[PDB]
Amino acid sequence: KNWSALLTAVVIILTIAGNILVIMAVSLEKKLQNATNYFLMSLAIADMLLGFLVMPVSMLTILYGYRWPLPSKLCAVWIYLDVLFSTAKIWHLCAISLDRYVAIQNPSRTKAFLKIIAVWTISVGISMPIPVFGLQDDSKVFKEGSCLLADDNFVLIGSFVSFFIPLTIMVITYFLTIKSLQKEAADLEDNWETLNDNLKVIEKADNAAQVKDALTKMRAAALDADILVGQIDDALKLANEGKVKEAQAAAEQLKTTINAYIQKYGQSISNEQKACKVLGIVFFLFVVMWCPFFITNIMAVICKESCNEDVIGALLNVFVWIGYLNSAVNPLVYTLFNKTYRSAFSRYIQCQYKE
Ligand SMILES: CC(C)CCC[C@@H](C)[C@H]1CC[C@H]2[C@@H]3CC=C4C[C@@H](O)CC[C@]4(C)[C@H]3CC[C@]12C
Ligand SMILES: CC(C)CCC[C@@H](C)[C@H]1CC[C@H]2[C@@H]3CC=C4C[C@@H](O)CC[C@]4(C)[C@H]3CC[C@]12C
Ligand SMILES: CN(C)C(=O)N[C@H]1CC[C@H](CCN2CCN(c3cccc(Cl)c3Cl)CC2)CC1
Ligand SMILES: [Mg+2]
Repeated sequence: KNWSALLTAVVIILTIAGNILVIMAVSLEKKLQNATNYFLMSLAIADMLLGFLVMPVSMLTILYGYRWPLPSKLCAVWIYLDVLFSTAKIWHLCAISLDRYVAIQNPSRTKAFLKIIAVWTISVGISMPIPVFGLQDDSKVFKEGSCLLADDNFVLIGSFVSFFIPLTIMVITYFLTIKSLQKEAADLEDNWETLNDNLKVIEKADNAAQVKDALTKMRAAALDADILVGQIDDALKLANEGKVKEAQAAAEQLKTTINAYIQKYGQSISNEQKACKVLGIVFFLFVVMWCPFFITNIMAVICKESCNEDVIGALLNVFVWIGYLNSAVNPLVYTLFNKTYRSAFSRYIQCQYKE
């Protein structure tokens, strides 16, 4: 008689339906066809595959008191799917953080589907000791007729190698991305005063000194931020001949090109900080929900002697569902914090699929 299967059946269908909707939204709606959204589909494939393959077998074992109810050579395989799909999500979340960072030092699907194939192959490579050695020796994958990783080298080596190369690189490249977008906003409303200051200088002017210097100083300050470089140069010639009343009126026709360009760049940055913050929640929820399973699984190995493994085991059976639930919640994040995903999901529920 088990309570727990009534709970766990919820988490599986949330996982399956939501991650299908994310897969559906990137496949269909054109305003999601960018490289960072191509990763989020691949992530959702992993979360949906976790929900189809790994999670109902976990529920099944809950209904046999953890005494493993299937063929023995499926235990080593099930473990490989359970580790792969998670190792897939951590190298996904690392890649997005890293790819958006290299995007800031810069001015395609084949961009993305090489990088996704690069990440999946580093997951398939890293998880591959499990069935190659587990299918040889049933005592890497079974303890006491319960299917679970029973090799501590695979846990210790896998956890740090598979989760601390990527987490480190993800938490550095997330932090540096925040600092790159803070310097860009700082550097742009620096150029605001420099251009704006100099406008008030050219409108006050007496002579061709105050106009030619203050368009020289406008031009280099324009060069830090395309088309307005010519429009300063189209007005830099008027002051050089001495046409001062003409260059002053040409500059209030620069004021409109300036206000138009600054706001567009400024909207783009405020977008990309809202977008950096959405991932940061996808990133934050992943660690925090796996955090109790992770720490306890490592302490299983560290205090084999000094601790009640019945209690340690009774928590791992509980803590692994906290991290399963993480599959369910990536889609909810998008629903409340993207207009684009919410509008799309709200039309797939109305069975209406034409952009
Ligand atoms: C371990 C194996 C047997 C599990 C099964 C993996 C299956 C479900 C995976 C692997 C390859 C995946 C497909 C690869 C690429 C695409 C194209 C994309 O535009 C829509 C989804 C779609 C069609 C994927 C759907 C899910 C998929 C079919
Ligand atoms: C009763 C006698 C034999 C002693 C048993 C001590 C056991 C039950 C103790 C010692 C080590 C402990 C674990 C150490 C680390 C963590 C991770 C953290 O998120 C809190 C829970 C958890 C998982 C603890 C639960 C209780 C624990 C398993
Ligand atoms: C950022 N942080 C800290 C992390 O990502 N931590 C990680 C914690 C471990 C997660 C691995 C996923 N599997 C491992 C194997 N598990 C298992 C399988 C069969 C039987 C039994 Cl009993 C068990 Cl317990 C279930 C979960 C990935 C994330
Ligand atoms: Mg000033």
